[PDB]
This record gives sequence, structure tokens and C-alpha cells, in this order.
Amino acid sequence: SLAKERQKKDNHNLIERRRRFNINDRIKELGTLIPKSNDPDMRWNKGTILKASVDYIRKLQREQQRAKELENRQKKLEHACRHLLLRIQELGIEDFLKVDLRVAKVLSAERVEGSEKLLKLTLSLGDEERTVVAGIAKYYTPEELVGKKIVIVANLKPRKIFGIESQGMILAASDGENLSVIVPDRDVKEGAKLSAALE
Amino acid sequence: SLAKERQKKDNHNLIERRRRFNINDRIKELGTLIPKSNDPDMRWNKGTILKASVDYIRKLQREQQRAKELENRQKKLEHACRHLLLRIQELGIEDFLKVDLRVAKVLSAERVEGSEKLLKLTLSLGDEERTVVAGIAKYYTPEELVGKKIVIVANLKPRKIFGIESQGMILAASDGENLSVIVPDRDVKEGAKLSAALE
DNA sequence: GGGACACATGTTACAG
DNA sequence: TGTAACATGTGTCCCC
Repeated sequence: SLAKERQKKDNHNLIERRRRFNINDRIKELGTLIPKSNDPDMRWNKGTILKASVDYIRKLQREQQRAKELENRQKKLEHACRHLLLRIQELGIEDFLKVDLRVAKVLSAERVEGSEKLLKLTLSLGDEERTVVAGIAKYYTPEELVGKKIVIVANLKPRKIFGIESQGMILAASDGENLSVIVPDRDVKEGAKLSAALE
Repeated sequence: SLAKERQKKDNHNLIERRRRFNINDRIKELGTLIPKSNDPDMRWNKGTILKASVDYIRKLQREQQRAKELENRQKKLEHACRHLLLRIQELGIEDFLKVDLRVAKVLSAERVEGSEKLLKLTLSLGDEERTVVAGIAKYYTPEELVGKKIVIVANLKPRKIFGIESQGMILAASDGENLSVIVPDRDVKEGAKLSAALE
């Protein structure tokens, strides 16, 4: 029974060589996130890299109560600014036409893997077609707006989002724990230009 | 020499045994801080606690930088509204505009059990209510103060004493022989913001 | 020469 | 069973 021990040992070896390389490479990542906090006076070993990760987390847990009070405060200041701006009416109509608000008919509603926030969807502006990413996952289901037409912003530059190119942006009114999209009352031909000036 | 051979080993073994104990006891301590894994049936092996803490820090770093941006924005608002209300820009008046002195109204005052000289006030600023503690019980009765409009420092950091949170503190002046609160001369609406009188 | 490291085996749990 | 996850003890390397 010697030919088996030659392979039973070679199997156990690369089991641990995978486990060793796994943990020791995961500690290396931790070393990149911790702050230096000092000059080259202490050598970064696993003993200290871990101790630093613990000490780093506890400090971050201490700042948690401060941020909770800021998010509460911003909900109150956003409500004030929302009402304050209501009495500043100085938009030049030339500066409004710079923005091209357009009606778009939805074609795809591809959810995005590993993401409970963003939804990928292919829109159609008539002749032109675009793909836009929308952070509306937790509220709007994908197979809900397929075929129905919505209002977006067109004159934008294509920017990669979550590894996806999104040339455009979707309008949405929010109320915190719930948000809606913008939708034409009566059906119109998609790709239509929104215009405030009366003709 | 076979003793010196073992003595070199028995020491070498103990030095390493103390090293692994340290970097394993950190992973244990690192596990006490990682939150629940959304699965009440989960195996917490080291390779995952390291992976977990890495991801848990990458997430806390984003949340930290977010509040870092928010407090900057909120600080910018206070700066704008502060320079708004003071049209005649004066350099020497600075260091005092930072103080938000306002006229409040004592809705209800009650003595605090266990304190000889403390008083729990319930101030109204018109817009909102406030609970402020002041140490003037040895001089003012709770029956006197009700309805009396007092000037208070309405933007002091909330300091908790006697388990009650004093949101700002009232103004008082004492000559040593006596003590009085600071009121406005003519009757003005609650929540009126004091300012320097000059032209 | 002592502290940190990676590597090859002995032990336990009880997977898949 | 035979992995998968934790354990110990020994040899190479480092410092400059």
C-alpha cells in the first residue's frame, strides 16, 4: 500500500497550498486598506496587519453614530432647501433648452447580477436607440415598464456605470422609502421633445 | 548536544506557538466585529472571516467618505445662510455670527428630582419645541417662568445631563449677589434671531 | 542568532 | 468514507 500514499499525500498537499495561499493573500488585501498612521518604523507583518484591521474597524464603528445623526440632519435640510428654492425663479429659457428632455419607450428591462440597486434597460427614441442604467431596482420591477414609455434626459455624454455604458439618465420623483418615474399622461409617439414654451 | 538540539527546538517551537496564537486570536477578535451573515446557518471559517472583514471595511470606507462629503455640504449651507442674514459684511462681527442667539418661550418648567439647583424647561421657538436644562432653580420658580420669553443659545452642541438632553442652553447673568435671565424689552414673536444693531 | 514565513504531516469534525 | 478546516513542529530566509 505505497502507491496510494504517494497520491494520498500529493492530494493533501495542494489542498492546503490552496488554503494557505487563500488566507495569506486575503491578509495582503487587508494591508492595503489600513492607514499607514506612521513613518517606516514598524514592519508590516500579519501580526500587526490583523491588529491594525481590528483597531481600524473599532474606530470606524465609533464614527457610526455621528454619521447617523448627519443622515437625519440632511433629511431635514433637504426639506428646507426644497422649500427655499421654491422662491428663486431665475432660469433663463435659453438655459432650459440646453436640457433635452425626451419621451422614451422601454424595450428591455435586464436586471443586473449582484446588484439590488441598478437595472439595465434598452430604450428607443424613435430612430435612435439607447441603453440606460437606472437605480430603481428596490421600487420598480423590471417586467413592469417593458413596453410602457417614460421620460428621460437625452443630451448627455456616455459614461460607464457598474461596467455598463449608460448614455442617458432617467427622471424620477422621490419620497424616500418610495419613488415614482415620470410618464406622459396620454400616449404619444416616443422620442418626443418636451417643451415648456407654448406654441 | 542532543539536549542543546532539543533546547534550540523547544525554544523555536514556543516562539512560533506564540505567533500563531496571536494571529489566530485576532481572527477570533475580527469575527466578533463582523455582522450577521444573513444566514443563521453559516460556517465561520478563517478564510471567510478574512474575506468578510475585507468587504466589511471596503463598505465602511465608502460610508465614511459619504458622511465626509455631507458634513462639508451642510457646513456650506450654514455658511451661506449665515452670510445671507448679515448683509453689512463686517470683519470684527465675525466670531459672533457663529453664535445663534434666539428668543424662546417657556411653555412649561418643572423641577428635576434629585437636583437642588436645576430646572427642566420646555421651550417653544414657534417652529419647533425644545427641552433645555438651566441651573436657576434656586432663584426662579417654575411658576414664574411659564410664558416668559427668554433669550437662549439655541445652537450649542446637545449636552446630556441628568439623563435629559439639553438642546442648547439658556443665557443668564449673575452679579454674585443675585441672578437674572436675559429677556427682550418689547414683546417679539418666539424664535426671533438676535443680531448686532448698527448701520 | 532571533522573528516572520511557507511547507509537509497529525488531528478533528461530520462536509459533500 | 475522503474531503474540508484547524493543528503542530521543522527548515529556509531575512536583517545589511
